[PDB]
Amino acid sequence: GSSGSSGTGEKPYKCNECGKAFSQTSKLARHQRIHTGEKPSGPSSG
Ligand SMILES: [Zn+2]
Repeated sequence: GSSGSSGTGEKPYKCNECGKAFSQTSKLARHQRIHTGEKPSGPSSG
């Protein structure tokens, strides 16, 4: 019913690039890696 699981709390460590909310900082970074253009891109995603 609801788009994804997004409860309440503190998600200030969200990706300022795309806008993804993670549980912790370590998670955010591990993701921001896809923004540095280092990893091998695949499908079309903004
Ligand atoms: Zn991002």
